[PDB]
Amino acid sequence: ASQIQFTRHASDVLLNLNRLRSRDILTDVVIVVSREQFRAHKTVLMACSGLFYSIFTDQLKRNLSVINLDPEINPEGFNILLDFMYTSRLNLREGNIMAVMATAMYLQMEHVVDTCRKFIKA
Amino acid sequence: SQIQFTRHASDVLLNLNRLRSRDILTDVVIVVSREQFRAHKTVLMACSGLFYSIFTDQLKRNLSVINLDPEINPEGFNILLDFMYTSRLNLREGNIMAVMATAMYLQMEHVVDTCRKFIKAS
Ligand SMILES: CO[C@H]1/C=C/O[C@@]2(C)Oc3c(C)c(O)c4c(c3C2=O)C2=NC3(CCN(CC(C)C)CC3)NC2=C(NC(=O)/C(C)=C\C=C\[C@H](C)[C@H](O)[C@@H](C)[C@@H](O)[C@@H](C)[C@H](OC(C)=O)[C@@H]1C)C4=O
Repeated sequence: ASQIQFTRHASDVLLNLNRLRSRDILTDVVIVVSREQFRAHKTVLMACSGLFYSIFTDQLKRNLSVINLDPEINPEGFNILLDFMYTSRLNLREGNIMAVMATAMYLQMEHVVDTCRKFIKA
Repeated sequence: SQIQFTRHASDVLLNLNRLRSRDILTDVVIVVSREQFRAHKTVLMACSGLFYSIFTDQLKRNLSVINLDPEINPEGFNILLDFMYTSRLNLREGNIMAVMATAMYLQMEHVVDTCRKFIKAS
């Protein structure tokens, strides 16, 4: 009896999820940041973000197809964090470092916060 | 941005598996013989060519129940489902032929290749 672990499977799935997202397949939510719209899978959001996890665990909010993020959240930093959720890659530049950390703190992605803090420190 | 955080994909899959066991946002029942397996369509689709084709056909895309072909055995399907959500494929001499046959059906060819090696080791 063997329990075989496939070590790039998790990477393969997340990659596929991203492919479904870029074709807009089975995306079941629109996140509204200021007034820009991002389509996403609820399940991915919850799997990465303490905020979205909190929200969608509420059996009431669970079938909401629209979510209005707080208005201090800028769309640029959100889009970067959405890309990270889906790619495990974080586009960090001096120009965006601050908007990314604030958005991450807000989404409760604390490992993203702490790599932003590590970045800050050239 | 050159750096990827490979464990992230693993966190993501770990949390999707959590949602599944809590039955949060599961949106399909897969029916295998007379056995029901709750799941998320996105995850099935990201893991199986067959599921990708089913959930991408508009006549099938919007049903909460999907029946697999009658020949498919429930023990085999349960192992593949666990694999999709954990990356671990649990093979036993008691389950192997049905896992192979079920993985072939689901067009999961790397899992098929690993079953053949186990039978050769057995
Ligand atoms: C890593 O990704 C692979 C599958 C993952 O696994 C699955 C389970 O998750 C998927 C995800 C998340 C997807 O988004 C698609 C598919 C699958 C899976 O199957 C597809 N699967 C088929 C569905 C069933 N058969 C086809 C047959 C029955 C007609 C197999 C593929 N088509 C598929 C699609 N779209 C298309 O075909 C279209 C509109 C265009 C394709 C253009 C080129 C030709 C490709 O892009 C090529 C350069 C390469 O990228 C793919 C061929 C790649 O294959 C690999 C590993 O080289 C898959 C996308 C998809 O968008």
